[PDB]
Amino acid sequence: KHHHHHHDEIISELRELCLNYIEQDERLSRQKLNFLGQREPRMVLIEGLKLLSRCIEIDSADKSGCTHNHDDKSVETILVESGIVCPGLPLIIPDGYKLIDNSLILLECFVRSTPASFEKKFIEDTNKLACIREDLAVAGVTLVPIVDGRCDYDNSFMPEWANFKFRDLLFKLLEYSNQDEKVFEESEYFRLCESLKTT
Amino acid sequence: HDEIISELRELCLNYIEQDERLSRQKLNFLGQREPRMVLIEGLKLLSRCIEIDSADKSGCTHNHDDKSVETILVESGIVCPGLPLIIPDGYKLIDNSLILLECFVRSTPASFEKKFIEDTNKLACIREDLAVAGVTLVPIVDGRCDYDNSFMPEWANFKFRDLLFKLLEYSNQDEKVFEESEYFRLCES
Ligand SMILES: O=C(O)/C(O)=C/C(=O)C1(Cc2ccc(Cl)cc2)CCN(Cc2ccccc2)CC1
Ligand SMILES: [Cl-]
Ligand SMILES: [Cl-]
Ligand SMILES: [Mn+2]
Ligand SMILES: [Mn+2]
Ligand code: NA
Ligand code: NA
Repeated sequence: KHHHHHHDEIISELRELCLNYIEQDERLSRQKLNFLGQREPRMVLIEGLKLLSRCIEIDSADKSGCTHNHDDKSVETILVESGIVCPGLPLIIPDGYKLIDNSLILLECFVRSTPASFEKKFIEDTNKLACIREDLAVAGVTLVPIVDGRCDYDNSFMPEWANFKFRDLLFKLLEYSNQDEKVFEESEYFRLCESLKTT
Repeated sequence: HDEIISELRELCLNYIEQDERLSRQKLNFLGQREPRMVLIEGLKLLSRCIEIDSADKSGCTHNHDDKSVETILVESGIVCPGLPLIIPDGYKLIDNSLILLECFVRSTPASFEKKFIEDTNKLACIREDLAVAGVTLVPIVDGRCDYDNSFMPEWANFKFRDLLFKLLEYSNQDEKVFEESEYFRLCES
């Protein structure tokens, strides 16, 4: 009834935003539910950040004409599920993928907030996909690699204002959580932990 | 994780002697599902074992219900207003002497000495208040260097701690992914 705007209300507002202002796309159902079920501040924070990330990844997949990698399949798994074997193959989990004929589109997306880190991340993700172009070619597959670098957190599943307010509340939860942890590290419980070093 | 919590519960149930003073904290421990809470209640359960041994060795009543000093006195008909809020690991009123006990575990000499002085000061700060009310404080500080206790076999005490430590390890390893991952950038953004 009376809003005092402390951490429990911060968590409750994040849940309202999640429920009522993030589009009801079925690919988001599992992470929304994961988020809504968290009770510990640090865990609300973490799954909240992951929910936001998932909105951006799926947004990228849709705009890039790719299938979003819902279950975090590896490239090997994606291949093996279509009857194609590539056995010497490093671990790569793409944000998106699409096998058309003999062509395998693979998508990496990211958000960076400065030009220097934008460019650095773009190079890293590009090299990441490139290093398996040859193996795929051996197995008869043409790699079509896509790196979608973004400069902000905008996405089609949340209105701009809600996206901003969701991030704003996550930041306030982070501040609370950090203070909660500092207070914990001054408690006897933390001392008893330290002592558990007996092992 | 489930296996870890499941192993911890079996130890709690089968290899901690059934002294009834431990029953409540065992039940508190057994109802925890969340890792951070399992760890805290597990450490409290080990602490209760040590405290009860200490009380039994000091001719004191273990403070099972977390009574305050103020409460302990009232129950014996003694009124002492203004007392700061202190909850002792143990107590006993004999004649006009109130034995108060503080127990602790520390695993280095440096941390041992620091805690010993802290609990000593903690009790000392109400000596005058009690004397005004006609009560002589008998303050006991009992420092332990490990979690050894009369309620558990040494092998079970070690396994219990080993499991709690693995829980703590997993949590530190998790927070090192929130540290190095895309979700970190977002949070520091
Ligand atoms: O450092 C210690 O050895 C120690 O015995 C600590 C405690 O008893 C407190 C923490 C605690 C430690 C162990 C257990 Cl089993 C339960 C609680 C903290 C001090 N107290 C804090 C407090 C003060 C006033 C009112 C309530 C709580 C009580 C709980
Ligand atoms: Cl498609
Ligand atoms: Cl804005
Ligand atoms: Mn205590
Ligand atoms: Mn104590
Ligand atoms: Na499409
Ligand atoms: Na805005």
